[PDB]
Amino acid sequence: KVYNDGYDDDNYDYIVKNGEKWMDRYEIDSLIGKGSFGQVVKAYDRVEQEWVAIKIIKNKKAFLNQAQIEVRLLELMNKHDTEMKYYIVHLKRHFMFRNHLCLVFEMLSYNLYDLLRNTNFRGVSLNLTRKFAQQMCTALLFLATPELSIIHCDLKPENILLCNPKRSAIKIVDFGSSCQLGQRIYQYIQSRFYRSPEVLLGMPYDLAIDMWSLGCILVEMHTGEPLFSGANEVDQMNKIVEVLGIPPAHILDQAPKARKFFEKLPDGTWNLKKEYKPPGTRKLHNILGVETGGPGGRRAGESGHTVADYLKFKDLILRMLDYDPKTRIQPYYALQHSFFKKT
Ligand SMILES: CN(C)c1nccc(-c2cnn3ncccc23)n1
Repeated sequence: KVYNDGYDDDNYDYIVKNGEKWMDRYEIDSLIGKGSFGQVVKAYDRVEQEWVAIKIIKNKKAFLNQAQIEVRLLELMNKHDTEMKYYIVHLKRHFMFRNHLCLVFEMLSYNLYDLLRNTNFRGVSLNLTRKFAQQMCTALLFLATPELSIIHCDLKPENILLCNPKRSAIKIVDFGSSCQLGQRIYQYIQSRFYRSPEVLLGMPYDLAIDMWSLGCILVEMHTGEPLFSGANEVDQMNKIVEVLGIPPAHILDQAPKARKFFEKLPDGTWNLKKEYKPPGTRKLHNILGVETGGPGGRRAGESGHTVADYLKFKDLILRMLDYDPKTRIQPYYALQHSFFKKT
């Protein structure tokens, strides 16, 4: 059985060969990442005399077209940040090779899920969480500039990569599921643990969905575990409610999917449909360990983890987890918050 004249496997992927030369330019070294889209290889660019990462898209029309959207968004973004100061991965060029679209990037290190694994799922320090938070908010401020207006739509630890294994600098990757404010098309978006209430409820959405995901990500980076680990959409909404209470009535009264999760009382108030902790009783104050030595008590007696530090982090996270997307904190104001260092 032969796929793509022998070049592909039965998964639509290119069969990588160590040392292969492409186009009198690139020498392929080895596989360094993989996912639903295809593969990422380390390769030497002999023209520019540098190592690069090549994202080799599957040879299949749905995967090709997803990547063509990504290329257009990257070309728009990189063009408005030629100094590469806004924390988005740099697309150098693209080409078609043996029926695969190939995207050439600067080469990065480990992703933030890999980093959590390296902590044995116990979390990184509050100081490193703060560095990651400040860079992510800067990236979201850039995506919100009007000529872009880009919603990433799939933020999670595995889509944030370190630049270098010994340093805190990061870049955001994977714009294949992204869209622009003026061209919103998708009803079903965001990976479940990081999915915003407005999406769960079938309501209109905007760039605020990415700020919701960021709040969830930052808690998990410090505790080691996902904040809201639902098995399905009903479980996901119930896990959100355990921490944050019943959503406001002004929201539920306008939500097409309200009755998937809630019921309206004669009061006019809303409650859950019929095992969970009562609404709002799983306090973020206790998940973080504000007054009890951090997650698991493991930060007791460590510098950089005072009660005061934890109260500032809690305040910022609760603003990122506002149920109302009109009042949820926006990137400009997140960057001004006293959790961040002045200079
Ligand atoms: C080391 N690696 C893995 C790497 N290095 C540079 C860039 C990328 C990269 C660019 N887009 N995507 N999308 C999805 C997953 C990875 C990437 N990966």
